[PDB]
Amino acid sequence: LIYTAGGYFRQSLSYLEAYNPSDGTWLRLADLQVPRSGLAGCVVGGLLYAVGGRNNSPDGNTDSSALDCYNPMTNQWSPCAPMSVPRNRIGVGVIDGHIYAVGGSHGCIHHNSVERYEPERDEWHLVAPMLTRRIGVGVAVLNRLLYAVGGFDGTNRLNSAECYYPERNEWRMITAMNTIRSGAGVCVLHNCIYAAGGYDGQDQLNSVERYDVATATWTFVAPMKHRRSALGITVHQGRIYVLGGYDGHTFLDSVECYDPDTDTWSEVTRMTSGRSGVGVAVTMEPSR
Repeated sequence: LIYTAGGYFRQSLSYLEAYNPSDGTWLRLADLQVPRSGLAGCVVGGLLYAVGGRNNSPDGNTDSSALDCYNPMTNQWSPCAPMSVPRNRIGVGVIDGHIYAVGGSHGCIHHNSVERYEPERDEWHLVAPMLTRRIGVGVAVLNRLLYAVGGFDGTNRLNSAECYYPERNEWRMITAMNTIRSGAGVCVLHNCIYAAGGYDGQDQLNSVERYDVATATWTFVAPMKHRRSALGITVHQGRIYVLGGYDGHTFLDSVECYDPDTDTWSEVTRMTSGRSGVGVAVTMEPSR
């Protein structure tokens, strides 16, 4: 199932909902312990992690360093050790069962710091910082290398991308994207990095481009039907899914699906309510 956690819809949300592309249903599961937007989601050992974000509440507005773990067999949330700093609009990737938290903002601070979480010791450790300060950064893992793509450094929005080598603990600039994108959806489908949508400081985008390591080249593909920034993205059964986002007017509930064989996008469902800044990931059904 495609799990969506958190998000924003005039205030941060606590929703955890799970979509079934066969069933078309949305399953309502345990609420997050704290409402959060600008977070990221991932899966390690079948467990669904919610990372970073921010609590935008009618009574406060605090960035989040929290890491929380959801178990679909118990349908329950459990807190993990937090990151060194709060990271709103974070990017995350998974290498060797370790969670890399990348960039994000804390108030006025735009991080280049990166840290790594070990699920089997509940510990975080800081790694080498990025060459760039990046919030709204897309993160993807390809051949066990970490890619930070696009974002916002506090002054300019970025089309640049860089690659982290875990065992040499350093970052290396790579070829830049064709388009400046902050808050894009960045995933890995088959053997290519995908960057879809985002915001370039003027317009929300529907364009989609994919990076081939063998050519070190970004190439456009079919654009989505709806321009959207701060969208959720994931890969389910060899197809790309993008969820919600903001198009300058509305927080979208549209969910689009990209088939690479056809190079076509299609709307497959609506979320129960429009939202942006969700964390999205795929893991097994719940139980009981």
